Parts: sequence; C-alpha cells; structure tokens
Amino acid sequence: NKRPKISLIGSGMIGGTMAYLCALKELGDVVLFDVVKNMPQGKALDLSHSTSVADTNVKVTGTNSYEDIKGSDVVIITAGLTDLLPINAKIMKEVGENIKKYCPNAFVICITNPLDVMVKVLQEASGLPHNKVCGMAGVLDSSRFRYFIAEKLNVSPRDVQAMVIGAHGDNMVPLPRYVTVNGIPLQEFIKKGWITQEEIDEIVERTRNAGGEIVNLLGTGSAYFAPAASAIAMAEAYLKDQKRVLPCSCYLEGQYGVKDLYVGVPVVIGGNGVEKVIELELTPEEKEMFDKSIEEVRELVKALEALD
Amino acid sequence: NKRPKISLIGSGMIGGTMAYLCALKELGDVVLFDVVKNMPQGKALDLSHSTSVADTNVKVTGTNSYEDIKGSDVVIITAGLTKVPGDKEWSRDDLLPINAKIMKEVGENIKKYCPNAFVICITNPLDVMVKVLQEASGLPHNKVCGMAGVLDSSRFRYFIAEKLNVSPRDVQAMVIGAHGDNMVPLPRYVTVNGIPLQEFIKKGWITQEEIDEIVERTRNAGGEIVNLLGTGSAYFAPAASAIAMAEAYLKDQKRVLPCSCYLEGQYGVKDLYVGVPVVIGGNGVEKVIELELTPEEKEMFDKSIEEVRELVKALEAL
Amino acid sequence: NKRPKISLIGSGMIGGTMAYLCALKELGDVVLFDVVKNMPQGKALDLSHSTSVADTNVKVTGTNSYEDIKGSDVVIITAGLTDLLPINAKIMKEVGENIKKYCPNAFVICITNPLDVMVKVLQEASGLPHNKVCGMAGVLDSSRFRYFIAEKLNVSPRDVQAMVIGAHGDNMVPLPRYVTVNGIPLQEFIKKGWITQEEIDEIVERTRNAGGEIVNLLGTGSAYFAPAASAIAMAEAYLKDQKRVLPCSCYLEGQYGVKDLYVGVPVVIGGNGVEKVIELELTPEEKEMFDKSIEEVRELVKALEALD
Amino acid sequence: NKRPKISLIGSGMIGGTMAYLCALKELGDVVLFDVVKNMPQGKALDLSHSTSVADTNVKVTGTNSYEDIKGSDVVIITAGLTKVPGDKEWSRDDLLPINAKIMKEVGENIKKYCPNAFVICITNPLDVMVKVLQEASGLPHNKVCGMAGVLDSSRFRYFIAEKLNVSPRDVQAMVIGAHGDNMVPLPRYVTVNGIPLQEFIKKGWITQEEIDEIVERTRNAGGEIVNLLGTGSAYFAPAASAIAMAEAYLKDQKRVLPCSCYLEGQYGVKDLYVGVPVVIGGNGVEKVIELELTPEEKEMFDKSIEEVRELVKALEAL
Repeated sequence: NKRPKISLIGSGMIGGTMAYLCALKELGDVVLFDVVKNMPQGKALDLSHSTSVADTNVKVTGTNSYEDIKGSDVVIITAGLTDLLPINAKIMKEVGENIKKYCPNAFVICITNPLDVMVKVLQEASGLPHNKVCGMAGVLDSSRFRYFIAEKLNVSPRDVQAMVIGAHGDNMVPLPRYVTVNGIPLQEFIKKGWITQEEIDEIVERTRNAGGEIVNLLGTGSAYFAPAASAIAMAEAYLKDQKRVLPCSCYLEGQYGVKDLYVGVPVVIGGNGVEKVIELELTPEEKEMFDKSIEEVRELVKALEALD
Repeated sequence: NKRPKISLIGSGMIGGTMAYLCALKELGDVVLFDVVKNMPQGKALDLSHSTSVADTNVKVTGTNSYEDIKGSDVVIITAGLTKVPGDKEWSRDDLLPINAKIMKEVGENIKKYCPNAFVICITNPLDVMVKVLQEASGLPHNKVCGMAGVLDSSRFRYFIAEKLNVSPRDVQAMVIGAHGDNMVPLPRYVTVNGIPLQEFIKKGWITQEEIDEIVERTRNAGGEIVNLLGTGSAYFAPAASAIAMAEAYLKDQKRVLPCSCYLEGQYGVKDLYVGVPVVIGGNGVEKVIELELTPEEKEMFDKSIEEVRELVKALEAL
Repeated sequence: NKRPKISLIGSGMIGGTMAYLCALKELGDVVLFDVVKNMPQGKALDLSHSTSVADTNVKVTGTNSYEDIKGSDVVIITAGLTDLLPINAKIMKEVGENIKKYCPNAFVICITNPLDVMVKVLQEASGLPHNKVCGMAGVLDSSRFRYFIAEKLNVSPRDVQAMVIGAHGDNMVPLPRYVTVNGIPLQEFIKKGWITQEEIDEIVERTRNAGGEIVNLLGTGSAYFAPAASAIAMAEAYLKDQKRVLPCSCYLEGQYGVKDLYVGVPVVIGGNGVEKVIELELTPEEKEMFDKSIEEVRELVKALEALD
Repeated sequence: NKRPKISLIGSGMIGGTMAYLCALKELGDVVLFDVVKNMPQGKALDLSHSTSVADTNVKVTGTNSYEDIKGSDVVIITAGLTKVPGDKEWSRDDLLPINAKIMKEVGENIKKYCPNAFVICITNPLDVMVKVLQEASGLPHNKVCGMAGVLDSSRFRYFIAEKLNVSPRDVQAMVIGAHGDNMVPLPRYVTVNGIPLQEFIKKGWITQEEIDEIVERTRNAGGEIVNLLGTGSAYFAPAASAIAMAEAYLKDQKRVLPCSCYLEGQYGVKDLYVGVPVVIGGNGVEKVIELELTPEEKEMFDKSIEEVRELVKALEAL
C-alpha cells in the first residue's frame, strides 16, 4: 500500500512552489529533482520542516538522480532555460527517456517553454500514451483572463468562466465570446454597464502579454505562484479523478483541424489523464486566430524532427 | 477583538449540520437555539467534542433563550413547520400561518439583540417568510435574504454534471424565482466552463429531453428525497447552501448566487422578495443581476412571483 | 485507475455524518449501505447535491445490497441496535462474512456497541488480518477528555494531548497522568493555578459518562458529530498514510497483558493499518483499572464464542 | 464591514511565501511592501492570478509606500539584512546596526498608519529587533512578538517525527530562548501525544544520542539549509511559522506556540523579549507559560537571554 508519488523535474521557482502546494494539500510524497547539486535537497529540508507547521506527514525529498522518480504517479517538468530551443529539446529528450525507464505509468505535465513544442518532444522521447502527457499553459492564461475580468466586475474569480486556447505565447487566443459570469454571457454585463467592450479588448491583450508584464515588474525572473497553482490543479484533477474542464496543451488527432500536435484546447482531466477533448464551436474568426497561433508550433515541431 | 458570531435559530438536522460546517470551517463562534429544552445543548456538546478531532478552537453553544444571539454577525433560521406532512390543507392553514407568526417573534428578537446581523432564512414558504422576517425585524432589505436558489441550483448543477461526467464545479446552472414547484430553472444559461450547454447537445454529450427531465427532477428534488427517506427531509445540501451564503458574507467573497432577495423594480418586481442571481459580499446582498430573460422565461418568472404575491396577500389579511 | 472507495455499513446518524465528512474531504467515493430500503439512497442524493456546493466530484451512492461494497478501501460499521448483544453479534457476523467475500483487502473500522466485543466478532467472521480490523472509541473518548481539559485551560484542543484506554464504556480509563499541553505535563498547570486537582478528577469522570450526558440532553438518540469525526480521522490516517498516534480498539497479542482480544490502546494508524501498538508505562494503579475495564470484554467474548 | 488586512513588510522569498499562504487560506487582504521598485507589484500580480486557480476573492497588492499599510490587522516584517553573508564581522557592524535602524522606521510607520495591528517580526537578531520595533512603535508589548520558536520547534518536531516514523502532528517539541546558536531546545518536554519521549527510548524507537544529535541539528538547521541551497535561505517553514502565529491571532485560536515575547519577571527575565511558550489569541500574546525548568535547563536559558542582553546593550549605545 503506497502513497501517491509526485516528482518535480526541476526544483526552481515554479518547481519548489509546486512542492509546497503538494505538501499543503497532502497530495502525495514529493520528489524534487534538479541537475544543480544540493539545491533541491535544501529546498526539501525547508519544506519538510513546513509540514510540522501544517501538521502533516508529507514526505518531501530532494535529489540529483533520476532513479528517484521510479513509480511516480505524476511528473511535472520545469527543467530548462527561460539557441534556447535545441537546448531545451535536448533536455526534454533526456527527461522523456528517464521517464520511460523509471516511471512509464506516470501522468506527465510539461511547463518548459516553448510549451506546446516541448510537450510533443517529451511525448516522443517518452513513448507514453498521448493521453497521459500534457502541458500546462491554458490554465495559467485562463486564470489571468479570469482574474482581470473578475477585478473589473468586482465578483469572485470563482464565478468567472474564461478560456485561452492555442499556443502559449503572445499569440495565445483569449475567447471573450465564451466568457461568462456563473454562465451568464459577459455581453449581458456590457448592456448593463458593468464593463465596456473596449475594456474587454484591453483585458484580452493584457492576458496575451501578462507573462511579460510580470517579468518586467519582477525585474529578475518570471511568474511562478500562478504557474505552479495551475500545474497543481491539473495534477490534483488527475490524482483525485475530479473530471475538471481545463484548457491544457494536449495531443490532437483531428479536432480543431490539427493532427499529431500538442495545442492548447479545453479538456477533461480525470484519473485516466486527458479523458476528453472538447471541440468548441469556434467562429471563422476564432478558428483563424487559432490556426495562426499554432503555425509557429507546427513549424518548430517539424524543424526539430528534422534535426534528430 | 472578537470572533464572528453565527446564531442558528432552530437546531434540527439542518441547523446541526450548519453548526458542524461552521465548526469544520472555523467560520466563527456558533449559537444553537431551539425551543426543545436541552436538545440544542446536547448537540453543542457533541460538536464541541468534534472540534478536538478537527483541532479547532471553535466555540459551539446551545441555548433555549434568544438573549444569547446578542451580537450575531450572521443568523440562519430553520425554525417552523416543514413541507413533510404535505395533507393538502397543511400548506394553507398550518405552514403559512404558523411560520409567519414564528418569523415575527424571530424578527423581533433579532431587532432587539443583533440588528446588525446578516439574516439568512430557510423556513418555508421561503420567499414569503423572508418578507415577514424582514418587516418584523426592520433590518435593511439587503441584510436579510433567503436560501433556496443555491440549493435548487446545487441540484440542477449536480444532475447536469452527472450526465456529462464532469465536475459539478464547471457546471454553471441557475434556478430563479420562488422556491417550490413554481421555481424556474434556466437550461438556456447552463454552461460547462462558459461553453453553452447547447454545444454538448450537438456533440452528443446530452439530449434536450434529458435536459428537460433534469429541469423537472430539479423542481421535484426535495419530494424525491423525502419519499426515499421515509422520515424527514434533506438537510446536507440545504445546510451547505446556507453556509456558502453565510461564508460569502463573512469573508466578502462577492460570490454570484441565486438567493431570495428584495427586488425594487428589477425584473418588473416591486417591493417583494424573490429568487434572483445576486452578488453576496461583506455588506450583504450588494447587487441584483438583471438577466436578459427571454419572454418565455420572464413569463415563467412572473407566474412564479404571482404565487408568491398571493400568499403574502393571504397572510397580510389576518 | 481508481478513486478510493469508502463503504459505510449503516446509514444512520453517525453513518450519514461520516459520508458528509468523506465528501467534504474528497477522501473517496462513498457507499452508504443500510438494511432499511430507500433511506440510504435518499441520504446519498442529498449528499450528492451537497457536492455542487462544495465544488467537488465525489460520488456518493446509497444501497441496500452488500454487493456494492466490493473493492472498498475502507469500511466503517455502525449497523446495529443501541438481548442486544446476541442480536448485534448476529449482524456483525453477517457484516464480517459479506466483507470477506466482497472486499477482503479493506481496512475495517467498527463502531457498533459493545465496541471492543463486537470488533473481535467482526474480525473472526471476516478473517482479515488483525492489523486491518479495528474499532473506534478511544479517539472519541479522547476528544472529549481533550475538549473538557482545553475548555478549563482556555487553550485550543489541538494543543491538549489526552488519552483514554481500555474498553468503551463507563469503565473506560482516562489517563490524567499523560495529559499534556504541547508536551508540558498538566501537573505544571496545577502548580500555576490554571486548573485544580479536583477539576481534573471531575473531568475524568465526566469523560467516562460523556455519552450518557449527551444522550440525556439529546432526549432522542446519542452523539454522532464527534463519533463520526473520530472514525473519519482514523480512516483519513489509513488512506493518506498519516501515521497518526491514536487510541483505538486493536488486536493485542501480549501487550498490556492481553492476548486474543481487541482493547482500547494507543496505536499508529498508517497505510498498512494498525502499524504499531504503543505500550504505555502504566503505573500499577493504571494497569489495574485497565484490567478491570477489559474484564467485561474478556467474558463476553468468551460467552459469545460458546454460543457459536 | 471589512476583510482582515495583512501587510508584509519585505517582499523577498519569505514575504511572497507568506502572501501565498494568506491567499490560499483566505485569511484576508494582503499588502506586499518592499523598497525594490515594481517587484512587490509583480509578485502581487502573480499571486492575484493564482486566486483564480484557488477560486478565492483575495485581494493582493504590491506597493513601495508605507501609506498602504493603513489599518493592517497584522503586520509581518522580513525587511533587512540576512545571516547569509556570515564574514565574521557581518553580524556586528552590518546586521545588528543596519537592521535596528530599519526596525525604527518600520516601527514609526506602524505607529502612524496601523497602531492597532498585531506585529510579527522575523528580521534577525530577532529577539533584539523585536525590542527595537516595539520601542520605536510604542505599541503594547503583547501586540508585538517575534517568530523563531515556531520555526525552530517545527524543525525539532520534524527530525523527531522522522526517526520515530510518526506524524509531526503528534510530536510536541519546543525550542525556547533566543533564536540562533543560543536557542535552547527541550528534549525533556518532547512527547508523542503526551507520552514522554523517554518511553520510546526504552522501547527502542529512539536512542538518546540520536536525540542529542537532533537537538544539535535543530540548532544548526538554518545553516544546514543555506549551505545546501548555495543561494539564499530557507523560506517555506519560516513563512508557515509566521502565518500560523498570524492565524492564531486572526482567528483567536489560543494556540500554544514558542514565540519571542516580552517578559516582565517570568523566568527571571525583566523587560526583555525572548522565546517562551505562550498562548496566542485574538488579543495577541495573551499568556506567558512559565515552565518548571530544571536548573540545567534554566542555566541554558539564562545564558541565552544574556547574549540577547549584550546585543541590545551594544545597540542602545549608539
């Protein structure tokens, strides 16, 4: 009888934040992996002490050896640099191989950028079902779209439904049309004077650039509280079979007119992985932005294939 | 400084459930009031024991005296008769007239001991008893509401989630109007994380007749459970619904929730409590949302408010 | 890939309260079993609706057929009457058999009274390891001892350690000597004037009679919020391998001078069940009260053996 | 009505961690202050995003201005220099003199903008900087404390639990005195759900040398982590420790926690802040617990308070 095992491939800012979350939520034993010697082990000691304050029994361990990931139920990958593409492609290939050897039945959540591109390399090097490999981005872009909308309307973000599909990047595709307040079309709140069409346009673009906005303010580093919470919600939805509807980068085999690619779309995450891809009724205009956003992904996936 | 004070008027199965939720969530001190001597004191002692299992400091007290609700930040009222005996004459010469008179003494005790409290009614005919409680207490209309939509919507949402095999958390579903057979669920506003439910009809997750049956099963959900229970009524979802409202107030969460609130022109209703989607915050019912209802939906709604009007008229007669 | 399954044998007051807890805590899917037709099914509908308010995906089902318990990870038993002994012994025998057929790898928590007696009958009829069958009582008696102490000192019960060993009943054995405030001997707070020796004596006896006190106040029925929370903490400690130190009725094979009996003593509950029995340094006076408390249990276990 | 206001003075790794804990636990509105321009504003925006993942309404703001702490119900202070550079001369002519002067401006801003707030210090030499902050702010001594014991005890407890293979929740372990090498962990008061740890020595769960090593590893825990990290210090357990104290106040939990508090005769200490087991409640440090320390333990303690005295004397000189 075994506790769920959650391995974080990469013990940087996002990685360590995800470990704290896993410990605060007693999701499972946490393994922080990193190539930098000692550092993960030091974060793990800090986190282990934090459990005494949370009155939990969570085992958190740091390591520099991939062998410690054997039997992981969930793996979340932030390892990489933020000529970056061939480097990260090399690392993700190495991560994918180690996963296939040590924990091939794991559910795998990629975060390393360019997200959608690196997701497919991971799957290819890993060989696991396309159903149990995915990338976090849409949940993050959605949480920002949701937050910005929620702030202007002055309602809880819980009651704001918003989504971002396509690729993680400046050409991500926020969908103002599908935004709702507890299922009420956002258009209704324009008519009632809660928000104007211009402010929605601005929030849509602010959602597109939100990462850069944080990066500019932080001065040194990118966002990580929300990136981490996003990947952990995906991990929570898998481990507790919550069947949550979330935008994630997932393998498509015809939906939205894409084949053999990981792209950001709404899915149902459950105990078996990405159990259902949801096919939105995009308008022509929305399909086009989606097709332009994933252009870069198609080409880079094809370029990196050529270079192996 | 002081912890928030939550008083539960009526210590039946719902009241005890709400107290257990409040202790579990460490929302504040809890006061269990009831007319039955000693019983509230027994439930408080049981719950006090449980805070040890929950490693919480929550104070839970039982009492047969209104003086102990002094300074309640939130009052939640389950006292009175229930629909269970429904005897077609029960609604008319028992439930309605008796509960109205209890709502008055309850309102007077609130006005005397905790006039600054947010008041959440549950006793039925809810939309009516909320009016009575409000008038008897003289409290601001936005600080007195009724729980019904949250519960009706919790069922509407559950049935929807169950068929689609997604979490109820991404099913947005609302029930507006009056609590009871006149309630108006809104299939057209149901969404799966903002996606209209129509999209899942066409993509085969759901048929519209199933949606129509779910609308009806939502209307009859209480009676379905009662008939199954043999004794009593549902109390778990009624309790969590009222506490979610109470939590939205105590923590200023600005949650969108269908609640029985005072309309002052919205939806064409004037000076009357009825179920509408509202924002609950630290200052109570802070905003009524006026949905762009179709005429069909608005007719359904107006008919729902008319039956509410009749019963407040009949009660105002005596 | 499967969600934890928790079956409640008995859907009465305690049983239903335990189901709510399981749903509030997303511990697993809950199966409420009862011999009374429809009633459990009705409580389950009520609880299923409660999940929409808690924004969870917990599946809660009611049933009148034992076949629905197959594959349960945890079973908690309240079925019975509150000539009661031969009746409950018959029921517990039936429960135990059904468990052995349908879910023999389950962790089993008994609550039906006389607790310690009914625990052994269950194990005998069930055949499962003595390690994965136990009874809840000490956690409940301890939570009352802890609460009463905490009230007089005006500290959080979290910071009060107190224990009750022996049999569930009027001769339960509260241990004032081992009571601590965050590990500080309670004796120290006598010397400082926080509590007197007489008040401790009174709390010890009030702990002994606490069930009856509630029963007298409730007028109709016995306690159940705390009984339920107690059994669920034991269940939580097993399902999440929390390794919690708790007084429970557990099989002894020499510890405390008892063999082939379930008695209330401190144990470590983990993912493998009752992983460790803790052997307190009882004084002679404490050993004696322990021996007198379990006298009734020894005899009734022997009497019921004779009658099979 | 208003949500509780929590201001974090210093938005480093600890401060950001505390803000994430406060948002996760919906304890109140959060104000991240720092001297670094824009950085607090960046962390607040990241955290604001996260409330969407947590389905919470928590307001998190970043600021480089003290005026925005107006009305804080709790202030938690991490600003200043850290031990990381420790350069044997760092403690004496940098850490001590520089942090004292920041604690004064921090204290003055508190006195002007939120004098009714519960103040939790973290900056080191903690026991000393707590005195400075208190004197500079003029706040009641029981409304200004320092976090150290909780963290030191969280480590003491973890190491103990780990060896015994039980949950840290049933290991009661306390560290008293000053934070730093002079801290005094108390192996004699350690218990496993009230059972003296001596009982587990004899029954073979633990050896006393292991207990002695764990006492030492507890003293050196910070430096152990720093040496492993390469860059920086621990921040996860420091953060949860201060928030547990802040939670005990905001929710009047009456938790027993070793905290750096003002002694007025207890333990033989007069007019001085040091680490003692205390009760934290809605009114702050409500009661100091005077343990029946053995002479050996009391000598250890007095030596710990003397080093604290020296550094407050040296700082008071200038």
